[PDB]
Amino acid sequence: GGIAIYWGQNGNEGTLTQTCSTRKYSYVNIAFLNKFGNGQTPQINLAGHCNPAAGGCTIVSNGIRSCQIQGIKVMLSLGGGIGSYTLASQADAKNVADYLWNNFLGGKSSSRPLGDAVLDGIDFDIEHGSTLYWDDLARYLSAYSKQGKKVYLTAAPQCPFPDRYLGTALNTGLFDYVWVQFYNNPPCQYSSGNINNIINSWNRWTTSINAGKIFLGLPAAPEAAGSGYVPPDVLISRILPEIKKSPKYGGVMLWSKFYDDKNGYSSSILDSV
Ligand SMILES: CC(=O)N[C@H]1[C@H](O[C@H]2[C@@H](O)[C@@H](NC(C)=O)[C@H](O[C@H]3[C@H](O)[C@H]4N=C(N(C)C)O[C@H]4[C@@H]3CO)O[C@@H]2CO)O[C@H](CO)[C@@H](O)[C@H]1O
Repeated sequence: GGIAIYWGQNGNEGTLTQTCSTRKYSYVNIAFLNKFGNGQTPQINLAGHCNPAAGGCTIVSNGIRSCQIQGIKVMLSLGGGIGSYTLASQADAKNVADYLWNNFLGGKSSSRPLGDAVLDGIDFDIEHGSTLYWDDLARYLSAYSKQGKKVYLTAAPQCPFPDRYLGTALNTGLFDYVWVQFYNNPPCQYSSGNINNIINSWNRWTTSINAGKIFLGLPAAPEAAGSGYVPPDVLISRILPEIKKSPKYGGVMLWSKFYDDKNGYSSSILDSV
């Protein structure tokens, strides 16, 4: 399979263009559109990469195009660990979908935050807030595909199944790729010498939801997460040989570009994925 990487949350991790040029990644998720819903003006946060005011982040379209030209799919990730995002009603789900269509997808807007490039899809990293309406938001985004160009839908649920926030949305069967976060969650992550919890969880995910492909999401360095880091050798010798048996296996997902560079994680596992 391939590696999905998240980019955006550390100004020192390189440009989107550089990130794609590594040839290590097949999917790039831009993190994050962390404020939206409830009448708020949506706002993108890309840490020190750029300031979205006055079109300061439109420069990112150069990288988006550069990635796409190389066959890499680029998604805008909603949510994250920090943010006041939520959906207040089904109407809010519709307003948000329309805003996303016009500002990041095939629609039209005078103030597209990342410029004129058209992103491949939308990634859902909903970690707190409202548990309602994410399925409607997925439906409304998916309907825009009917205009001709596919809007990919991807999701980053946490490993305990089912996910309190994304369970219903994942049940719609609309998601193309689901990179489950097998960390920061004791009952379903790796712990020294024990791979049972992670495998058992992987089995639940791959047999329970209908999505195109499911990915094993991991922290790329011990600093990238509170818990659940898996040393490369253990992944390669014990985990991959098992999870690759599933026909739904798509690859591995890592948080994040910054930590991957520091720890050389994808460099170590690339050919085994
Ligand atoms: C306020 C804001 O939007 N951003 C902050 C930025 O917050 C980052 C960091 O706290 C990240 N922490 C680490 C260790 O990288 C944090 O990463 C979370 C992420 O939200 C979750 N989603 C995933 N996926 C795999 C999808 O994984 C987890 C990881 C933890 O593993 O994300 C927050 C933003 O949500 O912090 C910077 C630097 O301090 C600050 O400038 C500002 O940019």
